[PDB]
Amino acid sequence: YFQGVRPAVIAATGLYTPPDSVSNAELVEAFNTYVANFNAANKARIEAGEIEPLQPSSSEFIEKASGIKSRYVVAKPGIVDPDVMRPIIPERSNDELSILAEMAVTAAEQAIERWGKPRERIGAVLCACSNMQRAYPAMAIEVQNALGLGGFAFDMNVACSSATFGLKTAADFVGGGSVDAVLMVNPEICSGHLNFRDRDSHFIFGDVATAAIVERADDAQGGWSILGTKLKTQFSNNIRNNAGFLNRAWPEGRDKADKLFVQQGRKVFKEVVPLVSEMIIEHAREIGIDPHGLKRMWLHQANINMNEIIGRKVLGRDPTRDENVIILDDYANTSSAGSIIAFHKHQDDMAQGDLGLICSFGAGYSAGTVFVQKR
Amino acid sequence: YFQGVRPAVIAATGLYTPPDSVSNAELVEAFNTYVANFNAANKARIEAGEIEPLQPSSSEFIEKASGIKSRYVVAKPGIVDPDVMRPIIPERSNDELSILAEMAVTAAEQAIERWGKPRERIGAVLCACSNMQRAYPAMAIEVQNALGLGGFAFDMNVACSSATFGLKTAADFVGGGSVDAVLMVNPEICSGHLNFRDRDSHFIFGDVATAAIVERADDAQGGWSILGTKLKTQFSNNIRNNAGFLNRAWPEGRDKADKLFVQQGRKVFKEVVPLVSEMIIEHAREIGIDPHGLKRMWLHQANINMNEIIGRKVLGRDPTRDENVIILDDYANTSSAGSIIAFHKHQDDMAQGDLGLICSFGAGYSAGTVFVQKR
Repeated sequence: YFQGVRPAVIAATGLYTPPDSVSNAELVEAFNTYVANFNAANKARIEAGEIEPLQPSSSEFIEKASGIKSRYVVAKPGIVDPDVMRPIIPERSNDELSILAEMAVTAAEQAIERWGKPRERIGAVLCACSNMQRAYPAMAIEVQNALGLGGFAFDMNVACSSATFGLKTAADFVGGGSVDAVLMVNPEICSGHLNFRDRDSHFIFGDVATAAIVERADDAQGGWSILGTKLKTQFSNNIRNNAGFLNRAWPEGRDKADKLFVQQGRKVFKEVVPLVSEMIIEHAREIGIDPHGLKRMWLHQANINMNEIIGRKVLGRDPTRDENVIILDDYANTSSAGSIIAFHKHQDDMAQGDLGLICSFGAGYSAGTVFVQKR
Repeated sequence: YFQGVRPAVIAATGLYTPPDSVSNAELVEAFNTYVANFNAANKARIEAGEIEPLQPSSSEFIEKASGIKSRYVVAKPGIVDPDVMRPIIPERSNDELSILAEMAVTAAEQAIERWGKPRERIGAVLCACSNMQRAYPAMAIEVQNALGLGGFAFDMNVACSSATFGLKTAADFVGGGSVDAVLMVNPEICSGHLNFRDRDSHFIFGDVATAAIVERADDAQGGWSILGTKLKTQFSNNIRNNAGFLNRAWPEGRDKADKLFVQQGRKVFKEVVPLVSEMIIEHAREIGIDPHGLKRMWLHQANINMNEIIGRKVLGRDPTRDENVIILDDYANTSSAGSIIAFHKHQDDMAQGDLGLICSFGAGYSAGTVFVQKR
C-alpha cells in the first residue's frame, strides 16, 4: 500500500487588530518635533560635519511613497513622544502569557471558532513571523499551551514571506498524513523593530496578528482549496536588521541604527517587483492557471505602488481595487501578516470556484505564492 | 494514477568543529578567579550577611553534573577572562559572511562533498537551531546564497529539538515532491547565550555546526532510511531566555540574568527523562520496531546522567558505550546539533539493515524521535 498525498484547504482564518492607531498626522507631528529637537541639541556636531541634520517628514511624502495612511500599534504613547520615539513595553513575568503570544492566541481563537471543529484535531502549531519575542521556549509552544492543544509546535522566520512559507509547510504536513490540521499564527509587533527616528522608514511598520487553520480537503467544509504553492528566496542586504543574541558579545554595537529595520527602498522597488511578477506568472503556468483569469489577488501589504505594477503585469491590465486588495492604508506594513489580513478581510463576496492568489514578498529576499479556489 | 508520499533518507551529514577548546580546567580557573575577586570586592556585604559568598566550581562538580569535560568555542579569550566572562565577537560588515552562516556553510560543504550529487538538486535550505544571529534576512537564505543554491530557504527554531524537527520537515518536503533534496544546517554558538558567571550552568554550552541532506529514497545511494518521526512539545519555563527584539522597549531589563540561558536543572532532569523514554517506546511500537533491537542510539548530548537512564529504559538493558553514543564529553551541550554530532561521528561497524535512533530533547519542552535503518 501507498499512502497518497492529501490535498489541503485553508479552512479558517483569524485576525487580531490592536485597539490603538497612529495616523500619519500624529506620526509626523512627533517626528517633526523630534527632528527640530535633535538638530538644535546637536547643532555643534552638525556644523562641524560629524553628522547630517535630520529632515522633516510629511503625510504627503508617506502616502505617495507607500499608500500608508495609518498603522495600528500595541503601545502608542512612546511613538508619539518626541523624547521617546519607540514603544514602551514593560516586561511581564514568565508566569504570564507574553505580549506576542497573546496576540497570536486572540487571532487563533477567532479562527478556531469559525472552523467549528474540536481543537484536539490540531496536531501542529507554526508561529511564522518576522521576529520571535525570545529564542526559547518557542513562541509556538507558548501559543499551543495557551490554546490547550496537543501535538507539536515550532517557530519559523522568513520575515515578510513567513505566512506563505507557513501555509506551504502546513499543506505538506497535512499532505503526508502526520497531522489532520495545522494552526498557523503570524503575530507581528513590527513597531518593536522599526526605527521611528528614520525618515526613510518611520512610517512603514505596524502591528497585528493573523491566524489560519489548514486541513486536508477530504474533511473540509467550505474554505479555500490550496491549488499550489511556490517559494523562492534570493539573498539581499536591501532589507536587514542586525539585532540578535550575538550583540551581547559586542555590546558597543547594540544601539547602532543597524539594530533596527534598515531598507534600501529604491533597490527593493527595482528588484522585487520583477522577481515577484515573473514568479507569479511562471507558477500559474506550471499549474495550468491563466493569471489573467484570477478573480482576486491578496498581495503583500507594504507599498501600493509595487502592488499596482505587479498586479498589472499579472492580470495584463490595470487591476481594480476589488481585485487587488489594499489594507496597508490602515495597517501599514505588518511583514508576514499583510497578505493574510487582505485575504481574511476581502473574500466573502466571491463565487464558488473563483480563483485567488495570496502572495507575500519582502526581506530575504523572499517571495511566496499560494493559488487558491473558493469551495 | 495517484500521488504517493515519497519515503526519505538521510543521504549525508557534515560537521564543523571550532579549533579552540576551553577545557574544564581552563573554565574553572577563570570562574574561580571571578568568584575570589567577587568575594573580596563584596567582603563587607558578605560579612554583614547581606549576601552569601560565591562558591567555586570544580572539574569534579562539572563531570558529576553532566559528563562534560571540555567544550569548543568560536571566541575563547573573553570566556577565560574573569572580568569579561563572555565571548567577545566584533561585528562584521553586511558585505561579509556572518559568523553563524560561515559555520553552517562549512558543515554543509562537508555534507555536499560526501553526498556527491550536484548541489543544483537541493531545493530547500532549513537553518534549524536554537538562536538566529538576525531576524532578517534569514540565516538560511544567507547560507543558500553562500553555497550557490537555488530554491527557497527559511529559519526554524525549536531550540534543542530543532534538528529532529528539521529532519521531519525535510522528509515531508521531499515526500510531497516539491523538492528532490533538502539541506538542513544546525549552527550553534551556544557560548553566545550562556551565563558564564552562573555556577549551575557555566559549563553546559559549547559551539558547533552540523548539516544533513535529506532526499527521496527512490534516488538515494546508501545512507539511512527515515522509518518514522515523532515530534512533541509541552510548554515549560524550566529552560528559558528572555532576550529579544522587544528588550529595546524596556531597556531597564536588557542586561538582567534572564536575558541569557536560565535552567532549573533538577526539574528538567526529573520531567524530561520520562517524557522522552515513554515517547521513544510508544513511537517504536507504533511503527513496529522493538526498541530492544536497536543497534545504536544517538540521543541528545547535554547530560550523560539523562542519557544513561533513557538508554537503559529504551534498550531494556545497560547499553555498551558503542550502543549509546556520547560526544558531550568533548562538545558539551550544543542544543540542536548534539544528537547530529553523535550520529555523524559514530556510525561505524553498522551493517545494512541495522536500526538506529536519533533523538533530541530540551527547551520548549521539545522532543523528537527519528528512527533510521542503514541502507
